[PDB]
Amino acid sequence: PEWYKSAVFYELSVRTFQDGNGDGKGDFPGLTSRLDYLKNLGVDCLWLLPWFPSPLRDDGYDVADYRGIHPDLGTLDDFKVFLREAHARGLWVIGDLVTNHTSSDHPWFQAARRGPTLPDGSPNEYHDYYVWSDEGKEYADTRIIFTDTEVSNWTLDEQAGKYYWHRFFASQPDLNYDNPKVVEELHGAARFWLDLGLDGFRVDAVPYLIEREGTSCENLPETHEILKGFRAMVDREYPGRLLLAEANQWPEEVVEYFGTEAEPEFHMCFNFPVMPRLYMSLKREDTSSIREIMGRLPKIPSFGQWCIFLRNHDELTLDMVTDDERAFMYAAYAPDARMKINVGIRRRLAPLLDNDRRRIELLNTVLLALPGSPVLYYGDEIGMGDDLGLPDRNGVRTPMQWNAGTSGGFSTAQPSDCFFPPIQDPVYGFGRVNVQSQLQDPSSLLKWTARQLELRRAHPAFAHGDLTFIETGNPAILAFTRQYDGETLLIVSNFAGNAQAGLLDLAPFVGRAPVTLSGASPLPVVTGNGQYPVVMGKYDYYWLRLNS
Amino acid sequence: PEWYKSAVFYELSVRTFQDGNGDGKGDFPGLTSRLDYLKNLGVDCLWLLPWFPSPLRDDGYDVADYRGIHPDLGTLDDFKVFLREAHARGLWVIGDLVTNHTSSDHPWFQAARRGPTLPDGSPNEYHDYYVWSDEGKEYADTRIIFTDTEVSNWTLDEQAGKYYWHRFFASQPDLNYDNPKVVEELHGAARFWLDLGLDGFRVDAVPYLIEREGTSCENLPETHEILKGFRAMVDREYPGRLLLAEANQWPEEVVEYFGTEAEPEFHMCFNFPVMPRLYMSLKREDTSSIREIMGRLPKIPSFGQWCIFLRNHDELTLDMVTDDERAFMYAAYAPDARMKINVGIRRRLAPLLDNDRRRIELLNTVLLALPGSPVLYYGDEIGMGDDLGLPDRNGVRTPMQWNAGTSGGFSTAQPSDCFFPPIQDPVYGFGRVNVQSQLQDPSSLLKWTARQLELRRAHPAFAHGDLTFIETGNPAILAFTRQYDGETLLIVSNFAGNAQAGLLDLAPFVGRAPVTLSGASPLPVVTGNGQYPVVMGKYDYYWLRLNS
Ligand SMILES: OCC1=C[C@H](N[C@H]2C[C@H](CO)[C@@H](O)[C@H](O)[C@H]2O)[C@H](O)[C@@H](O)[C@@H]1O
Ligand SMILES: OCC1=C[C@H](N[C@H]2C[C@H](CO)[C@@H](O)[C@H](O)[C@H]2O)[C@H](O)[C@@H](O)[C@@H]1O
Ligand SMILES: [Ca+2]
Ligand SMILES: [Ca+2]
Ligand SMILES: [Mg+2]
Ligand SMILES: [Mg+2]
Repeated sequence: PEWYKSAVFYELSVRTFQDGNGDGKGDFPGLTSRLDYLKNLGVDCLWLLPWFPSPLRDDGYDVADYRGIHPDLGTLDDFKVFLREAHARGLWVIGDLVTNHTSSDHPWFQAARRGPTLPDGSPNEYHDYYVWSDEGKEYADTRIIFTDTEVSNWTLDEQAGKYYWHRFFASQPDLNYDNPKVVEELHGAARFWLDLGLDGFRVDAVPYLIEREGTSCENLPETHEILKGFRAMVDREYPGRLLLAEANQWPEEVVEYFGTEAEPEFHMCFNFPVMPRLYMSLKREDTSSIREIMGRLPKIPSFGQWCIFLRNHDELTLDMVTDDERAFMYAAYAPDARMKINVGIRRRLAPLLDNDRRRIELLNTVLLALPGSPVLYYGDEIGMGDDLGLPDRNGVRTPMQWNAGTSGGFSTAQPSDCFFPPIQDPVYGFGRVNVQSQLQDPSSLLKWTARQLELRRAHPAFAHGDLTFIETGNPAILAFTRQYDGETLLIVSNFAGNAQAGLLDLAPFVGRAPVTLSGASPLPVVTGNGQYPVVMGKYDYYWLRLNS
Repeated sequence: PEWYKSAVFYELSVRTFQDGNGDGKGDFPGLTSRLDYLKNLGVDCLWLLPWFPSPLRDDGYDVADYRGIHPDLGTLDDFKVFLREAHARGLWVIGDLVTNHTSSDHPWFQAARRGPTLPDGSPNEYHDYYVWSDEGKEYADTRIIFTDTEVSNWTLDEQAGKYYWHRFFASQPDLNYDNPKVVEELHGAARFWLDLGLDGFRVDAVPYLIEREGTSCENLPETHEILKGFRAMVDREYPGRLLLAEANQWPEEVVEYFGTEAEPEFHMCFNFPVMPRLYMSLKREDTSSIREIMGRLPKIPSFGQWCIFLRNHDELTLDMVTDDERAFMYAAYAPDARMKINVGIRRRLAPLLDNDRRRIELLNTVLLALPGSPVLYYGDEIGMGDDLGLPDRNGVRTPMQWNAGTSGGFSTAQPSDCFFPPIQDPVYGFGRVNVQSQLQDPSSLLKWTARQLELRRAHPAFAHGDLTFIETGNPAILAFTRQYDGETLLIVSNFAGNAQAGLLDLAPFVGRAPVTLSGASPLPVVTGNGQYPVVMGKYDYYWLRLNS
């Protein structure tokens, strides 16, 4: 099969991971020094947030040059050396392709706002790069994404005298993708990095490329064709690279981003519909939500794989849940209004689970045992908390915490001088939550996370198995099998805080023994009617095999 | 009933708990300022390690003045104030009475050593306070406890000219209890503290009082009878106080230290025979050692109550298990030679369990659910580690870890100036492990423990119930009931690192509905012949009730 199908992914931000020269910013040499770490954890492919020159208004998703390295993070040599030293270790690396928009400080915009007519009278070929309107009345009936900041998806440019369009911050003018010169500048931006050896892109904000009037301007088939043309160029020019979509849309609409067998689009997408069901089901001791939204997912192509995640650099998004669902989410996971942002909760994973490692472990095992390829957000694998005194979503992006030295060992500059303050609260601060500690601690979240990844590696059904939900008698208990190449897994997991009892329907499996995936320990043989009786301690996970 | 039967005991050392005067040593002023900690923890009775004047060759168990407060710890007034504030919050306090032996520096033995005849030719009355020998040949066939230090239980005195006897350190000469003056001196020491309001006494080395030729000089009748008389005086003169006995022997002999109902000895003794079976049976993943040793223990008198304990200030003793059992514990729990001292392992509860909170929690609940009154060891409730760079058994008597301020909050002194050094390693040090942090962490081991005690509070069957073991068919799984005043509690614990199944023998309970003590989640009604199927995750504890 495909390398992205069997790979464990790991999301990190170069500016925040490790600083080698001591200027308080994470740099590519620093990150290179830490690849030994990531490889021993069980990681297969690093995914790097945008590393491109940028004013960092949206932390570098406001790209100001797709073809250089941001000075903060070192040089192109620094980048080149990093990607080598990662490939010599068997890590794949992918980047972030900011395709929907560019910064207002891009040299494209800085020209487009001059007017459709240059001084001499010629047409300014760059004004057509971004979308403009004279009154700003167009594409209404359209949803605003960063409502806490932005009143209007249009903004007036004091020098272009028109309104430009932006699905996110005012400083990120949307790119006119009706202009086939823009599909080529983008095809070029991707080519430049694939030419350097890069193993793929996560493509950011794909639903929002094209905007048609009388529609929502999300998931337009005009948009999907542009993507198709991208996978076209990647499939022809650079075989085997990985295109990963971030599509947070309803079950049906998201699978459209895989394209079809005939007409490929993305290799994997983020399973954004399950992640909130994971959380909201944990507080309800009801696994029904998980099972519903999973049924609603249409089969994806052969080449496609899902990408399971718990958290990321962004808020816990809550805009593809029902109105009762999102209100529940706020009441169980956002007690402080400071924790709300743009329809979502902006908290790290451990703080979301009240630092309960029984819970942190349980969600992480679901994340491994669901069909897809898991992605761990950096720091979560050692239990990092957040800092909601920081603006926007930066609260979950504080510096990695390697030890209890100066600035958690992320930099030799004082914590006041690191790009984001290294957490030092008495519960999640780096005096308590740091990699050094957890490699000496025989039973740390870090040793646990790595050992679990080792277990999953030992069972390809986790990567390539099918998914069959097994009835239990108990909504707090979520059971499913995974079959692939003869081996059948049975993943039973308690989503409740105290002992739960359950009656599993292993009727298909009468005669077979469940044995633990670790310890090689057999339970009783499935017998008679196959109603398998089971008790579960709080927040437990049973990883089992069914032999023959 | 009597108060000790419902008490939660908490063992601490005044020299190492809280320094209230900057000098690097804990003191009674300091300890007094932390009593609201203990009250709020759910602690009933404080057992204070020896507070008496001492050269501290054996941490103060080598007493030099049974009637003072060691200057390191403050003054008799500071003691009376502590004892008044402790009682004010409903805490009981018991001291440590060191009957078997005094310090070399004690006035008595300093007088004894002058010889039988004083320079004026009259008898020296203080010579017979201690046991002397002209050649050291007597009481052969005796064992040495401090095997790593003392090569014989006789030591020649350079002045006295003869050999004096000592079951422990040669700077701890044994007192001579065939001398009636000595038995009175002991009662006078007891009266002095009972009179101050002390609620009772843990008694040291009770089995080693009387030595007789041809015997082990252990558990001798002549000893027990001196112990009956001690109880006799306390029941007559100071009704209600507590005599608690440190009798680490085999099950038959341990229970003799309660006396009979006609002839009472101690109110409670430590359950030494069960302690090492728990650790052993966690490693072996087989709990038949527990059921076995626990079952060789005879019924004990009405007034009698066991004191269950996981660790203490001493080493984990292995002088009371088989040679084979003792080798397994070394290979299981002492990989570095440094961890062995004197037929035992000198490690803290968390290191012993490789800092796994699941296994800490399992053994903690089995301490709270076995029949007896449980005693905690200070710091084991936050996960404090050990410091085996310290001589003897001081590596587990490091300062309390209060905050991550100076020296763990134990002292405003620098750590290099405190009596034992506050632990600072990456895993167990006070930047990661301390009380203030665990008060703000929602799921800290400190809170976990408070709650588990608070939960045991609501179910007297723990404190007072009988104990009925229930067969399981999986030696991994331990199962037993507690029955008291109608409530039938079913406790089932998994001592294996993976999922385990079992067939509990709930025949005596058919028609009863097991629900969980916490939240009352129900498990199937016991039907049929009462062979209840159960499954368990690793290190799982089900605390259930069965109604009617
Ligand atoms: O509505 C779906 C989402 C996409 C958005 N995520 C991308 C949008 C932006 C591209 O400029 C960027 O701020 C964000 O980091 C990207 O991951 C949004 O900010 C999230 O809150 C949300 O989960
Ligand atoms: O075998 C029983 C024991 C009794 C002994 N405990 C008392 C002996 C000493 C009395 O002076 C003292 O060192 C120890 O703290 C007391 O609790 C011994 O030191 C222990 O290691 C051992 O477990
Ligand atoms: Ca657009
Ligand atoms: Ca003696
Ligand atoms: Mg830098
Ligand atoms: Mg002091």
